[PDB]
Amino acid sequence: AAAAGPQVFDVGPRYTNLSYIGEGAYGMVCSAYDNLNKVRVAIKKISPFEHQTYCQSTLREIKILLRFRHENIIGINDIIRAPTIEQMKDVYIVQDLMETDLYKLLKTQHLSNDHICYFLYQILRGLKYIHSANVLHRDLKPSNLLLNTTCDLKICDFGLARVADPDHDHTGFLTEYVATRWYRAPEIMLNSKGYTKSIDIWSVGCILAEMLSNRPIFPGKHYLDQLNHILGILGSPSQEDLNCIINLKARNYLLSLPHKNKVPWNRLFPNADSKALDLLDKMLTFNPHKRIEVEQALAHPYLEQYYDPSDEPIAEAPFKFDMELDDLPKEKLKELIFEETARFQP
Repeated sequence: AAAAGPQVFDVGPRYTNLSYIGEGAYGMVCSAYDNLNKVRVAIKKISPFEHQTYCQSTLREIKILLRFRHENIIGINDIIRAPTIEQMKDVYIVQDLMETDLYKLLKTQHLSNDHICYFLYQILRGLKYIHSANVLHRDLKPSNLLLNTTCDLKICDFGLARVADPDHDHTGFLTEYVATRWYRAPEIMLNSKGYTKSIDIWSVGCILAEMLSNRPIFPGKHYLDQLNHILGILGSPSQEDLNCIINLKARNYLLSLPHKNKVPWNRLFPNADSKALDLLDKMLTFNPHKRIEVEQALAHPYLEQYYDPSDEPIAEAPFKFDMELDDLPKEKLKELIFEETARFQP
């Protein structure tokens, strides 16, 4: 069994010429030469079976990525595991090799307006498909946007993804959340479990702002600081928007804060395209009910060079129902993972 910076990285007769590409979630990542297709590919070794949290993110992701087929969403090309559940200690996920991601790119490169527009287009194109499947990604951020050398973009990391559940979105004030702080919508801190599509649009608005300036727009250090960052730019919410918050504790918290006026987008982003800022405004709307939806965003004038609804496909087979993974033990998740990955066995 071949080794890499060991540790074991054994990917069978198909994948050769390994090179260690750092680490990721639950193990090591390498590129490899794929001998069937004669391309280099990315392979993630996943060892999740000791922790039920890792098992859930692994299963969730596999089920979703195997069902989805879209240009702007990373595919699973192959899955390598032992032929029996008993012998299966690890799973290897094979995906297209993408050179970089938007987090790495923004660390050193200024994007032209043309690049911002095309990246945003592809983010929203992929998101349209996801949302059309009744799925929420829930952790959109620059590092989950993979890029190649020709600017093709693909959304990755569906480990926190869920079937949309707007009827069950309500929760109390200061309910703990798992997804990445700087990209969390204000309602997550107030009254929302993040079970509606509007959570993802907020994250895209954060990403757009980050592309415009190469810095995160709302870099909170903790929970209420995240909200204070947001309120620092958007200003105090209107009485109408406060009235939509029925949660007394959340509403009263907002009423306790000193009044803040809106910081104009064109003062924050003086070099930005005006149409970009108009779209940004509509994505970073405080009230999630008033926030633009994915298809409206696609149709916004900023994206008019690319918008073509006939070439912005939707899912054939949406996930109608809640997957019921939260309430399943490690061992059971491992059995489902085995079944889900059977398709790739010779």
